[PDB]
Amino acid sequence: MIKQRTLKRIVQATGVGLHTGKKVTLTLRPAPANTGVIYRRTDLNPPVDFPADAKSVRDTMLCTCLVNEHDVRISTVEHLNAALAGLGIDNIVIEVNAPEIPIMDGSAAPFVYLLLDAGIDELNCAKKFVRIKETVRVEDGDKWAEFKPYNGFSLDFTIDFNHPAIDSSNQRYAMNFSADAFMRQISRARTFGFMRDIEYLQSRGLCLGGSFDCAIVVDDYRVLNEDGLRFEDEFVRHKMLDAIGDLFMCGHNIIGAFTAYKSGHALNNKLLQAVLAKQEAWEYVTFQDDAELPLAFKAPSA
Ligand SMILES: C[C@@H](O)[C@](C)(NC(=O)c1ccc(C#CC#Cc2ccc(N)cc2)cc1)C(=O)N=O
Ligand SMILES: [Zn+2]
Repeated sequence: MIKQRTLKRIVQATGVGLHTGKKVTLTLRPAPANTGVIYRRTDLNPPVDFPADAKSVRDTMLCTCLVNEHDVRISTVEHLNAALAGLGIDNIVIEVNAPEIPIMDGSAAPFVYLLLDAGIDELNCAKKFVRIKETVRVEDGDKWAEFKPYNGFSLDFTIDFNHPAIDSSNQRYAMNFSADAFMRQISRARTFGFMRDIEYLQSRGLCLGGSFDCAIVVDDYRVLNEDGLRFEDEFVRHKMLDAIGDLFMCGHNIIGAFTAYKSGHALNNKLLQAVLAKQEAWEYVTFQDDAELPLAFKAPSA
């Protein structure tokens, strides 16, 4: 059978919150079958749990947040969420003693190492996949996102950037998903922002953890980070990272073809909810014999 996975052991890391600028301790814990991904704030007393759910998502000015029934929040979950998808973790408890997940270097890579430290435990319960059956499309003016039937998981992302530091040949990225491909091509791609906007946010006591160490920062003309970019098309690779984290909010790997033009957190989530709400458009599937498992969702080599 192709089994659900959780962590072998509890692991922990610290880092700075993007918003508060304060030290945040992150703890990742194993969890039983079918419980899914649960974000938990332990700064509040009692602790507050936020099950990863497409309906709970809110796209804030910076990054994304989950909310509960009373509009308490936990922010900056999507990069870590992308690593969960990348490594094929299905059940996990993620705790922070703060209102946000630490920003780290702005990519998913530090979470990759952290998850590898924790190990993998297979649970005796079938892993459920969401298989696309109808074509579903959502749009926001010029922008659109869609899913299409496909015996795999592919992503085709076009960003439209008329910034001098983003050349024409670097506005589109396409990949067939796999754990290895995510770790190698995507996980290290950093978030990015505009210096004047960051400056402004900080003059109002926001984005206090922002630094060159946690983001690519550009002014009107160029990248300001002294080491420059990790990839020539780092910007769009990061948007792909963000899309993987957005889609994994439903807690399941999706078998289908993802395509988006100028999409982002709001639209990708809008697609995720549109797909799920349209009952005929999708179905759960499991794999009794491993050999049925499409290559995209094979266990990571590492
Ligand atoms: C890319 C987007 O989709 C989005 C939301 N961008 C961000 O979340 C984001 C995160 C952080 C920053 C920043 C910063 C900074 C700084 C700074 C640098 C030097 C000094 N001296 C002071 C401050 C910007 C954006 C994103 O990553 N979404 O997943
Ligand atoms: Zn991001």
